[PDB]
Amino acid sequence: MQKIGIYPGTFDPVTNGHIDIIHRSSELFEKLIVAVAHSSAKNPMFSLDERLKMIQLATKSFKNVECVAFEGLLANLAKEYHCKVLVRGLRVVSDFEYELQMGYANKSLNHELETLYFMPTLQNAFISSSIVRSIIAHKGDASHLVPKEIYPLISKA
Amino acid sequence: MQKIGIYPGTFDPVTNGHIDIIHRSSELFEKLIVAVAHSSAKNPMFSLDERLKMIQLATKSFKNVECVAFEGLLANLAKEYHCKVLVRGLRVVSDFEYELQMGYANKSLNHELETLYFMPTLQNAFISSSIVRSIIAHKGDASHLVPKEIYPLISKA
Amino acid sequence: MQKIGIYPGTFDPVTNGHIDIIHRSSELFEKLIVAVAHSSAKNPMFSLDERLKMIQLATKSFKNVECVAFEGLLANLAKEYHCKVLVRGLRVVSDFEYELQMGYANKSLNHELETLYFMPTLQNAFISSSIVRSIIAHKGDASHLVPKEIYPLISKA
Amino acid sequence: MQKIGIYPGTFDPVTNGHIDIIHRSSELFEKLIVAVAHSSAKNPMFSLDERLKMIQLATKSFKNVECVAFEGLLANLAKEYHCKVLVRGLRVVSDFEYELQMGYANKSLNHELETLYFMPTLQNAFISSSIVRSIIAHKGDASHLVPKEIYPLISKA
Amino acid sequence: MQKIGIYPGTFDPVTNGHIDIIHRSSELFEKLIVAVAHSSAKNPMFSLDERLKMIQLATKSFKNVECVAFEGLLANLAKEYHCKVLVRGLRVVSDFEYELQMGYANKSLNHELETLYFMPTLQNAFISSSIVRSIIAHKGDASHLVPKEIYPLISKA
Amino acid sequence: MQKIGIYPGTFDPVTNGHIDIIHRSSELFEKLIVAVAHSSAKNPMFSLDERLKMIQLATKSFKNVECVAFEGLLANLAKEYHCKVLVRGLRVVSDFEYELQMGYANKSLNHELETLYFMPTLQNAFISSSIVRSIIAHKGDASHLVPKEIYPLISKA
Ligand SMILES: CC(C)(COP(=O)(O)O)[C@@H](O)C(=O)NCCC(=O)NCCS
Ligand SMILES: CC(C)(COP(=O)(O)O)[C@@H](O)C(=O)NCCC(=O)NCCS
Ligand SMILES: CC(C)(COP(=O)(O)O)[C@@H](O)C(=O)NCCC(=O)NCCS
Repeated sequence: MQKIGIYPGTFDPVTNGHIDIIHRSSELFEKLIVAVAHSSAKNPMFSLDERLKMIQLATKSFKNVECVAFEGLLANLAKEYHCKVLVRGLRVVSDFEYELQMGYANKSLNHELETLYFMPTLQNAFISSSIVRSIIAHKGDASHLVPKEIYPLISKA
Repeated sequence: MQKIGIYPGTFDPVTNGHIDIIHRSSELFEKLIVAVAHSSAKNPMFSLDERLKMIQLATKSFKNVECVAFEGLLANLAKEYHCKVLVRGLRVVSDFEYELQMGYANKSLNHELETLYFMPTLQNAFISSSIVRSIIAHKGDASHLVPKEIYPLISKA
Repeated sequence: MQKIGIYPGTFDPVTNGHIDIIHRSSELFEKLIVAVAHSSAKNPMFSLDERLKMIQLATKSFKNVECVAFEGLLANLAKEYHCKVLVRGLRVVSDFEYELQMGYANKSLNHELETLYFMPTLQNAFISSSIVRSIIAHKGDASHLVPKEIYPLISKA
Repeated sequence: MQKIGIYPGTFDPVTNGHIDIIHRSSELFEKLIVAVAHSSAKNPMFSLDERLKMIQLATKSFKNVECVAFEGLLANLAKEYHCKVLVRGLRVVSDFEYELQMGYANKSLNHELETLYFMPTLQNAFISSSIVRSIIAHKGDASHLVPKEIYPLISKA
Repeated sequence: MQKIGIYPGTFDPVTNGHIDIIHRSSELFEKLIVAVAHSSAKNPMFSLDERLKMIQLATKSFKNVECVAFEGLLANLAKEYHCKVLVRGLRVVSDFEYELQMGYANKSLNHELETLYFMPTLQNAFISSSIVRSIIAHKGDASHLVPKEIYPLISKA
Repeated sequence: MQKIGIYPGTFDPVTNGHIDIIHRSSELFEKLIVAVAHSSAKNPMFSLDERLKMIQLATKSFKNVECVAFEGLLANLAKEYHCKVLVRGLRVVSDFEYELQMGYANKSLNHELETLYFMPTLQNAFISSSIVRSIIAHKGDASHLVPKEIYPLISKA
């Protein structure tokens, strides 16, 4: 169970909230895979290449964290890594019942596959990607909400 | 972080939902402490001594699980165990925002103390101790909702 | 299924919201049983006998409606009436997830027993017995919130 | 009231959850109309023709259930059938207040028109069309979630 | 603080609910600016020109209310008016946590900028723009839900 | 409307969240009445006299703020002050729908009486008196959650 975890996400963009979750989850698992979704259904603000580079840059200081691009079925991705744990983040604005529904769907597709929920720190408890995209989209200062080493990337495009 | 986890609760009484959380959370920590709080102010149906003895019997098969009854603040109890991770369960009828608040209250009181959330099995996602207490008080069949090694007792007193 | 419906409740006291549900649900079943639960553990403001007598008077105009007071599990009461359908009301302040849970708890206890939900009228969508008890305890005007054929009583004791 | 009910939906696709609701509702009403919406505002995964054929196939075993295509105002559709009852389904992931708002909107447009809520069985309480579309879209196995007689249709396109 | 308030919105279209909020808020502030957003992200049913004319017509009877078109960052707009108060409306169907998140985001961008929540009247508590657009889109009667002096405009296009 | 505001509460005890609401709401009204309700039926931890004396000391710096203890219906108390605006606070764990209901209940009882909602500061958005009472009862450090001018007292009795 504790050998490997997968943290799936659009990471559009990576926020301080996401970094808290990568931090706490990487401490518990011998290896954390951060799986960067295509999300085409959602038309993301940042391209996969941008979103992979932001999260790879934001996570250089974690040695057991690997970033992969992924466009498939999470249940299948976990099986190919022999992964028994999906990492998810919970925040004030979470659709909690939707999160539970997703945990039971993923476990129906892969009977080994459990879901574990982490919280960001209190200062980040009201951060959501959607806020950050709104503040970016409206040419506001998002620099307090995202790791400083990726702000140069987001602020542009 | 992986050395010790604390699963705190009133456990009035321990249900099958609680057992799924102990099962799953115990696989992630070298040692799991099940911490049964007096919870005087609540007016628990079962004495603190009955509740400890019920969970003690229901967990006897889990070799790295230890049960303790405590009178104080949970945040101080974790500091005494050098415990950095609280374990909580998430269910359909959880008060999700109150769990978040209690997570941050526990952090503000012990700055090393994160909260992590597991889910019970889908069959048990609809169990609450509060349902279980109604059925017990109206002298109904709760056999299907609690571990059988305790039902000798709740069914009686 | 259409032979008999049971509308269970504490009815402490019966409100205009409850009357809309009895009105609408009684049109769908050949016979509707209004089942007033003791609900000891709750600490109802009105005695079980006062609550039965209030709903009895408030429903006397509905010819296929019958009121009964019961001490036991609702699921067993429905089995005694060969009743397959529980009637419940949905309001703005309903605990929607708890209603769902209680529906499935009632099913797990009596495998023939579905729960169906009606709505009160829009004017009454904002009434709860809990509001009504606050107004009564602070000796205020609840006349607008309950059927007048009971207000002789609640207003007094 | 009990003569006819209408069960409106996109049915994109029909799930085991929808079949539970058609089952329980068809038992209460002398006739159930299943009204298959265009939903163009939502760009449905399956075409009206597919969605009409799936639900007509999934409901052959109910003799008092008719399927019609419909692109209009539910309030007007109910009036043309002299229908006094809209059937809706409630699940763990429901927007409960939105469901109430829709019941009062439909009753404002047609003062005869009441809304009644059914639950699916517990095994189906976490099924939603949106889950099923996600699992389909991601080339996952949705066969446990939809009636077997329509899986051949969905799995393709 | 009490000198000026800003009431931002898409107003797609202006509802009786919005007029209640403009009414109560204009009584508290020496001046209310109603800021009509582009909302392009949302593809609004009515054009900015329509939405500015509806709200300017619906508010002629309030002498301290000004309507402006606005496409920017609310935090910056408030600073240019030296405004310390964002007016927002709360209804049964509100995403309450999202409203709180937006209040803290706007205050992070402008440390002077507080958010104040008004309620519409009870008769309007279930009105939402989204309902009104649905009833319009479905060629239903929305005349009970929007000020009569703007119905001629909406009903057309 | 701007002449007088009433901020009603149990204030058991007054917290830093409450102080932010008094601070912000007092800037908007010529005079703010902090109305401490007996709330017998609740079983407040602090006597009505202790609660008045705590808020009295915590507000002594606010020159237009006056504290009063009352036994009756709030709606009648506002009528006695010729008060048209109730002030309430909104927090992460607020029961948002119950606040709305109580707003409309207060209106139906006093037809001139609107309710307005403020937010505390982000640091205090996660405080509830209920958290504070748990910490006090388990004899823990609540110093960080209440105004220090009261902590002489709560910490003791
Ligand atoms: C008992 C519990 C873990 C909650 O458990 P429950 O939800 O099973 O009742 C919580 O109330 C607790 O920690 N109680 C011990 C005393 C304490 O620390 N209270 C302050 C909480 S911030
Ligand atoms: C009284 C009620 C119908 C709920 O009614 P209420 O919401 O009006 O209090 C429910 O508590 C009930 O069924 N009580 C009787 C005993 C019972 O069956 N309890 C177990 C519920 S699964
Ligand atoms: C005390 C309160 C303001 C709510 O405050 P709280 O949420 O801090 O307990 C409310 O219960 C109240 O107004 N109580 C006084 C009596 C009353 O008017 N009750 C009827 C409410 S419609």
